Amino acid sequence: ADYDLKFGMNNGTSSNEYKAAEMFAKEVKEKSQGKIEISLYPSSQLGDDRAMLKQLKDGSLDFTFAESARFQLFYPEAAVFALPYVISNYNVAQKALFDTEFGKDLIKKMDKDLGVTLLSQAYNGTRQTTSNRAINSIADMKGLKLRVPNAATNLAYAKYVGASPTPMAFSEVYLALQTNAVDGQENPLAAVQAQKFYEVQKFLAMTNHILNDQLYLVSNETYKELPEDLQKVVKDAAENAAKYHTKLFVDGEKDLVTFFEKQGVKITHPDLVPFKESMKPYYAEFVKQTGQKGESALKQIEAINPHH
Ligand SMILES: O=C(CO)N[C@H]1[C@H]([C@H](O)[C@H](O)CO)O[C@](O)(C(=O)O)C[C@@H]1O
Repeated sequence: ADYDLKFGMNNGTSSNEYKAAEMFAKEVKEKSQGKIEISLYPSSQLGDDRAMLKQLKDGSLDFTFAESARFQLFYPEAAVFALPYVISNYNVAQKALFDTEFGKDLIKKMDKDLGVTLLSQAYNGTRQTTSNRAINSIADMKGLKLRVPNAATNLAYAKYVGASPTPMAFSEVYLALQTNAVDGQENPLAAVQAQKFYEVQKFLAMTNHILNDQLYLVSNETYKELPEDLQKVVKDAAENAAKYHTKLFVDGEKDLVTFFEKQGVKITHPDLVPFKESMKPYYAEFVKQTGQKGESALKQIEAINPHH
């Protein structure tokens, strides 16, 4: 094609993210009259999200996904998006990114500093905790060998609830669980399904601890080369795909508990009051480390009403 573009993904081929990326690619090919073709590179074949964000920066990869919270790697205050239990729901995630001074500034910095244009935002689910033994209460977290991604907010979730975290890339998790090198992991329901973690985890606890969005990102080096009509094709396709993407997650949060029960998983509902209480010293540490910018981002987010 005139523009042979590439979309790198950490997710695998059986995921919502992949389905939405397929929709995006098909729409772009059609509405560009075949001038743009977007090939898909899932399963972290190009590296993880941190790696793929670097590839968009240097222009060697055209599209990828990232969470708003992942930008805490560059702007520590952006950890606010994944401080456990701070963002209430997707409604708050959307307004936090687009409708706060903090979020509007973050989007500008991603462009100026990091070489990426934000095309759209989707919902990527609320993280829950799977394990090889029941989590009936916060006590069951104590000493649980909990795999986390290489992200400070997930490490802190594990630490503060009393678990023993082991960081590793998404691709390594299934084997870690299978072999009982670790006892559990935490991810939205849809990822537990996509990765078949349910094959290797007998229990699922509704910890409801971190809310993931998902950003459709394009390399500035690629977006600038597209004539403006093709920029619009890409943007409009990203927005259409993000709505579809969110709906896949919303619907699965209704449908997946019955799916996991049919696969033999036992679902628990621990009292979340002590989970939330346990984060109070973490929020204090966040404010100490990130200073007024962090206090301000928290204030801006805590002001958002979660009811549509
Ligand atoms: O790579 C991306 C891009 O948004 N997100 C990944 C996501 C992300 O890297 C973490 O939430 C940290 O921001 O981590 C996981 O949930 C995981 O490793 O458990 C996989 C998910 O695909």
